Amino acid sequence: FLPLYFGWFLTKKSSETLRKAGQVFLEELGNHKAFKKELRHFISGDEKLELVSYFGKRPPGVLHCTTKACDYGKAAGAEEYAQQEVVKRSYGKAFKLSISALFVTPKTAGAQVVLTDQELQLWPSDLDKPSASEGLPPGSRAHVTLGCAADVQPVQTGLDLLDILQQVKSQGEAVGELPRGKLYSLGKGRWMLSLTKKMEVKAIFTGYYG
Ligand SMILES: [Cl-]
Ligand SMILES: [Cl-]
Repeated sequence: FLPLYFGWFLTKKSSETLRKAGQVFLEELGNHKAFKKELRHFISGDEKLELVSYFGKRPPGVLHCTTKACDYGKAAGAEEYAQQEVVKRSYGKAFKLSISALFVTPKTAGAQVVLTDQELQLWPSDLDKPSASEGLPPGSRAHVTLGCAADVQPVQTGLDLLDILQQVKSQGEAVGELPRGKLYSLGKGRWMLSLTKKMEVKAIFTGYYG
């Protein structure tokens, strides 16, 4: 049968680099003037919110960028995906993932991945498309999950990214400057840190089993 899901799994060095950059982002963001102002939109609670604790559910080991969730063949289009020539040829193969930004929402915290044309060939085209993936180029959903809220599923991270990229589609001024780049407030608890320099992480395309 098929793996739980295919994707690019970052090396140990790469994962810790991206992970630590994610922690710094949550710490810096939670301290920023603009975020403390929009706490009412980020949280309908009830005085500083520690975002690193908020996104308490983090990936236990190495970070990864998902391509296609298969659930051992139980997912729609799973069989059709794994039997592609490029998928079979790319299995166990080395890739560099380009991180363009870090983003935060009331549900998830993650990193936007800008896939190359070679890597876009590995992105699935199953018919059941998220409606937020429309008007945007394919592979826009590509991401690395950094953290989730208690009752949130990691699948949500992609949905949040697509929802964010619909807003940007463009935009106005940045509301602040962080050491790595410009910070944008997209409203409704949504934040995007556009990196001045895009991070490059090495990863291996393969299949993960439970
Ligand atoms: Cl790690
Ligand atoms: Cl997409």
